[PDB]
Amino acid sequence: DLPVNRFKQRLRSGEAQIGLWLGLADPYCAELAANAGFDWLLLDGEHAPNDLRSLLGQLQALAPYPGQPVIRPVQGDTALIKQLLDIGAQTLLVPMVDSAAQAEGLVRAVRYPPAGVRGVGSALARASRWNSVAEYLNHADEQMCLLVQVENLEGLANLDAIAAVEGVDGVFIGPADLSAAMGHRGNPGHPEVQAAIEDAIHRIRTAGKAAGILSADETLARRYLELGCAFVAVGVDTSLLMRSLRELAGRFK
Amino acid sequence: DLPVNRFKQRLRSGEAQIGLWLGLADPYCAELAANAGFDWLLLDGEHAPNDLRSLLGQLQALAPYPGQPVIRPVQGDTALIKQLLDIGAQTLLVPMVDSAAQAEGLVRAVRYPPAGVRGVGSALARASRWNSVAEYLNHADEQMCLLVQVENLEGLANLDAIAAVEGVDGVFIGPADLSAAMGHRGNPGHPEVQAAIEDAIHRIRTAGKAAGILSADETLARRYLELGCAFVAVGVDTSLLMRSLRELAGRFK
Amino acid sequence: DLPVNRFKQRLRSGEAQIGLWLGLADPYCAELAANAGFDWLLLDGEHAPNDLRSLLGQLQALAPYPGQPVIRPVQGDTALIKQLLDIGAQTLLVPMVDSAAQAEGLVRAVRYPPAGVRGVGSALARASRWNSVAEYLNHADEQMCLLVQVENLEGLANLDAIAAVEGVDGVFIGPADLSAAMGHRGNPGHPEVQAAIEDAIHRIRTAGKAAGILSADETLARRYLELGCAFVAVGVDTSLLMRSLRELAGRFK
Amino acid sequence: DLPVNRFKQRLRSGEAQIGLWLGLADPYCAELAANAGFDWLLLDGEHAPNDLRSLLGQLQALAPYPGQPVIRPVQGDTALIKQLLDIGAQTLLVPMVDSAAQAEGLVRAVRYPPAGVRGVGSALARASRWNSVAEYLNHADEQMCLLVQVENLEGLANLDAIAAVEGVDGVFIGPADLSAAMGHRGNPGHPEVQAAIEDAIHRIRTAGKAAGILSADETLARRYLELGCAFVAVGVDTSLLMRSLRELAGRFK
Amino acid sequence: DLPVNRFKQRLRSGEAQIGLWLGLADPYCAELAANAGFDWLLLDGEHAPNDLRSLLGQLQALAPYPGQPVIRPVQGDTALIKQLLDIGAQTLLVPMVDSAAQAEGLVRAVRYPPAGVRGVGSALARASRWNSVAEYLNHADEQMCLLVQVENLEGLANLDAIAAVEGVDGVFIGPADLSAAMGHRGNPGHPEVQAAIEDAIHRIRTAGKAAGILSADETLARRYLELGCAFVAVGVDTSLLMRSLRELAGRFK
Amino acid sequence: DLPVNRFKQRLRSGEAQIGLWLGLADPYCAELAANAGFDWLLLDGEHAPNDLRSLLGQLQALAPYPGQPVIRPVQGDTALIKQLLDIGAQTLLVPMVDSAAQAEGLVRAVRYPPAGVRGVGSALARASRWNSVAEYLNHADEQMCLLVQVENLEGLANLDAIAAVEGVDGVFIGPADLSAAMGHRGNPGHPEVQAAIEDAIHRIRTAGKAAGILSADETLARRYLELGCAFVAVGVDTSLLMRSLRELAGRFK
Repeated sequence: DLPVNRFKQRLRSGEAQIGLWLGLADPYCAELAANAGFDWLLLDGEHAPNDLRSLLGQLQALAPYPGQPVIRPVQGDTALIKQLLDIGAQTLLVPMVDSAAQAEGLVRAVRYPPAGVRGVGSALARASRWNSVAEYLNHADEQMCLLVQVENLEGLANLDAIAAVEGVDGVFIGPADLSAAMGHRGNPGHPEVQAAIEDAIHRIRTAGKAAGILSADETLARRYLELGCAFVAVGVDTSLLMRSLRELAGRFK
Repeated sequence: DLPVNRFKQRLRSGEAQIGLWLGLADPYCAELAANAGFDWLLLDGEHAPNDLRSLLGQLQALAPYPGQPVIRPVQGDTALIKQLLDIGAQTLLVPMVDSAAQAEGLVRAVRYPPAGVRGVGSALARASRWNSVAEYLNHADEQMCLLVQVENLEGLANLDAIAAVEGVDGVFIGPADLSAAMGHRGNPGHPEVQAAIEDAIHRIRTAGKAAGILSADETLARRYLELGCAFVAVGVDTSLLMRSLRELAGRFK
Repeated sequence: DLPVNRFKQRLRSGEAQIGLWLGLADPYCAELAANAGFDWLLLDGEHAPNDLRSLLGQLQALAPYPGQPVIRPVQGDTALIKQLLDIGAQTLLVPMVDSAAQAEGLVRAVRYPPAGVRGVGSALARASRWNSVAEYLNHADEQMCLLVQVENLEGLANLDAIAAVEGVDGVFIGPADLSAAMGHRGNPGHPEVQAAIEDAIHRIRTAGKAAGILSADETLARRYLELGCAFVAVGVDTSLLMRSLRELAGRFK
Repeated sequence: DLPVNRFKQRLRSGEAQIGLWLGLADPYCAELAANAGFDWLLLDGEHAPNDLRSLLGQLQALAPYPGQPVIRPVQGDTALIKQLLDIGAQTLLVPMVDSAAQAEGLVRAVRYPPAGVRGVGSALARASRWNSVAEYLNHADEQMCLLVQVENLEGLANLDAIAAVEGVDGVFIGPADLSAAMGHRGNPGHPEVQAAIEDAIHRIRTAGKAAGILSADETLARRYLELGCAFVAVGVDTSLLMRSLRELAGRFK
Repeated sequence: DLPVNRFKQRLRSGEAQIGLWLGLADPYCAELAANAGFDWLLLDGEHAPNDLRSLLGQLQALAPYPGQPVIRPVQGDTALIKQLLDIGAQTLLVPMVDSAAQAEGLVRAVRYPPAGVRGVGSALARASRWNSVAEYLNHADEQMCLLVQVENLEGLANLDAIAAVEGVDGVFIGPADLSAAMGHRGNPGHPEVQAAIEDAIHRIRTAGKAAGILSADETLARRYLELGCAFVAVGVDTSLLMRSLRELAGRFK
Repeated sequence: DLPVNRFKQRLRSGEAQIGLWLGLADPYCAELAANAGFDWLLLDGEHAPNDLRSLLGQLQALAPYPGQPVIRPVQGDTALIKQLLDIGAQTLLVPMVDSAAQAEGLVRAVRYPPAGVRGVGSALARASRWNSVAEYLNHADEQMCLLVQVENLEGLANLDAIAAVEGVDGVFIGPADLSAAMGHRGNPGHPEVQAAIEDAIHRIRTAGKAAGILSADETLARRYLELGCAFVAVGVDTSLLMRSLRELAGRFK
């Protein structure tokens, strides 16, 4: 009984999915996030102090709750992706995808041969529940969801080719990196950046793929939802906690 | 150069100290809290999944920041107090203190002979920074700050005599347990419990000691500060995050 | 939405519940067992190298699966029980219960005041999902399941009184401890030990309580099931693994 | 007194070595396996949730026993192999070895200069026992044992070149990856795959190198030993534990 | 094949055993000490930040080397002693032993019934190698070695009775606590303390038991060995590390 | 208030900085070293069993003390460097830097766009204290300090070019690898290596950059300081501990 990837399902549905960014890098701190009611949670392996085993611990904490886990590897390395797939991850958000050719390789990385180059060691890992899931090899590709991050000028230039790649379910726009690449580091609200984001969202959707984004700014997140983004992250756990703590302290000092 | 206990100092001054409760039990999750500007942080060893090594991890993380660490052991056991002193804790919040005789024993547990029964083993622990602190054995008692929790109806009856035990610097009022003990479980706003809490605060102050309380309710905390409490916790890190997370999701679902 | 204790429910039903003993003391090794199909899993804090934090990880790994977790503390200590309850455990197997008065104290240990002495800290703990559960304090007592171990001569003498204690849902017989107590250390199959166990099961059942036992021996486990035991543990994860591995090696050497 | 690699020695002797695959990724779960009686134990860093620190813990747990540890890195990366060498691993099973040139790079990666490119930092590492081993730098190469995995079509085509490389002590055949590569994913029993495997074993032996394989099927493993395989793994710890537990449950449900 | 307690063996031979105190509380830091050449290593569970899981890791790290491990629990608690025995510790140094009645209880705690009160759960524990050791229950007592610390005035007065207790293999003198108890806190060199220590050593030996002590001062440690101490600890790893590091800095500052 | 890199400051002053190498890979073992009085501490991610999370723990332990932390990654990989920058490291010692082109790339790895290629994810990271540091993005580059290791013949040939690179504050000479590269493995004292080192220190200094080196030999370290090295490491923590222990043991055996 192969686990169904509900996040991949809803990407093709009409309704958008609201997400939370998890950077606390702890299974206990993560179980709290699983209780908040988000449709999906992003375990960040690129900018938070996460390793394979702590990602494994967070996957265990999240499993009972409705929110769907998405893992962002530090880079789109084949060996790292292979390890993330074996611990049970079915949706990956790969950063720094600059070209269609790079994206085509990422699709092969998540597929068993003939379709791909994913190594076969499923029996030993959580992904097949240690060979409990019958016919895992024949159907695992069906439940993988690949999301690519476009965050620099070259990726923006190749956006139409990257979104076109077969197997790329979604294209994620990282306003933080894109803004800095465009010369407005730390100012994603700038109209030049906003226009690029709005144009990027349109190009992704006409290719038939889901557009995704992260905004701690809620009104800005509402704008991205209005423009048709399929998956949107509306907060960061470390930032929400850090702001809440300092404001609570500020009220009494 | 024996570390000076600033929390113990500020207690004797006229300024109250604003605090935060730490139940995330992770040195990393704990360092955000240390960055929020509080006067003291409560490492909770009674109701959070902490242990001797996680409490040590959190003490290492907080040390560079202004906030003062206070540790609440699961119970006023002597072996446990010993191990917390060795890792460097200088302020303790001992729970379930019901009688002056009991508080007398706890004073002896934080003091070296002849004034107490604390074991001589400091030289190999962090408290002496591995025997770097000169004359630690002759001065350590002066930097220990013992805080007792009155949380039931025996301790409330015996509060005047508990506060008068020499070496009890502060008496802390746990409204949750106190409410339950009074038959208002989950109902600390009940005026029977508020009447007990205020009377308790006045009696501690008249004994010349420091009155402490925790209240996640900011109007109620403000009142406890207006009544003269020397140390008031104004939040719990788990609750602020759990709250912030579930309100954010609701603004989109 | 308070978690319902399904183990407690089925104890009152006609069907016996099949269990496995977990001594591997790791969240990853424990998730394999959660996949095995047992009705309940015993997380052993007495004879396995478990602490509060490792028990917490195993509870998180087990949660998605059907099997119900039972935690066995190293002893029936009040403060330890409070910690196990706060991390989310609802069924406890307390070892070395020798007298009705001790069993009566254990019932208070799992109940909130006024009725009991369980410390109140639900907002900070996993048991309430950090206060996500509405009115957790007013209904937590209903879902606690307390099981006591009778494993020596005195407990056997007071067996009728121990099972009579209100709040003692089940009485577990420990053949290894009982065998040694009776002068047949390492020989629980001895008829004097076996005669006591059959007598013990009958006395527990006429008191209206559930009788439990652990037998790695499968024919012996069937006999205990035949005698009406409500919960029987049929294996130990360490014994099964150690035995499979050396038998596999012996076949090739 | 430099540690002698008995796995490497026995390979040069007539005797075959019986092995077990370790995917539980814990020092405690690993020490049980060290008690089972195997000639060698495969600490899997490719498909099991292992990092550098967990492999080190497993090496320390393993050391008292006769079984020899073999580590499989996630990939044959020079920096990772250097880290594995410094924690004390002397035998490596490197996956995805496709060409003789790549096999040469791995041989040099385990050799100190001039012979190789292994970085010098032994005084700081367990490999030299923190410089307790006299003239470790002059004799370490002698006890390194390099094993390469041939697991795809390109590696099979270059098998004669790979086995010919000096310093490649053994060639390991991965039936799972090779079977998928040949158009028989999940069907290694197919005669095409079995013929390819037996031909590969013969060529490895005619090249003078040890041929190795993994077979959970016990009859198939005996055939591989009968064909002259020097190192054969006859089980996987996660598979054996998972199988025993669910079958034990089935006997009672 | 039951593990033999070699520390107890050398204790019964004529030669003294040289020991080192381990307070770094990490398996990696402990393996360095095992490589140093000491007869015994003291894993300090009383004044160092050690728990059950970290003591287990240190036991695993030390096992290959000649030095024998001795564990000192934080207190002579029965539940704690049982857990320490199950993880495989065979020699315990119990602090704060004041009377023969207490020492007799400690002997029973390390003995299986009928003789003692040690709980039976060895099949699940490392002590029996998870039931690999045949008839462990019938011979485990033979390999237990119990050492008691005499460190206060009441213990000194009852020294003859304590040493007389059957099952008390050795009596350990704690100079720091005894000196503080005698009114010379921080002044163990005072002749009154030294006269009491040398008299105590004589009384222990005249009872036929091994006399033990810790002396970082090397000339004083030689005196204790010449006076007949069977086991003497000549250093503390944290003190040796801290002293070497600060002196090296001073040579360049 | 962005943390100022005081290590980078003192490099531009006349005064040399005395350092210690940390390979114990534990936050607790690291805090002892933090107490020793060194100007800088090297957390070695190349030759000690350190990962990102253990390096973060040591930074938390190190922060309260004066010594400035320097991290050496296992290799100069861009994605790895991004992870070290986000956990708060401001000084990096990058191994195996052979050419100006490679050094220029490392300068980009540590600078935010436009100047560099460092990924922007600071809100989630300790480097900005989870966005407590105001306008961290505009000043982060200002406090980064890049130190390059020249440790082989190719690096030595391009040394003047490598030191000339803008943004390379210092060039570190690794005698152990350079010794082996020159055919004198294990013999850094050989005059050919020493002639190469002394020539290198001069060429590095004429470029205006800081010259750095590690020598456990104290008289050799004095010569390196006399020759004008700005940062010199005078010891290794594992070596000092291993030496103290075995020498203490030898005195009694």
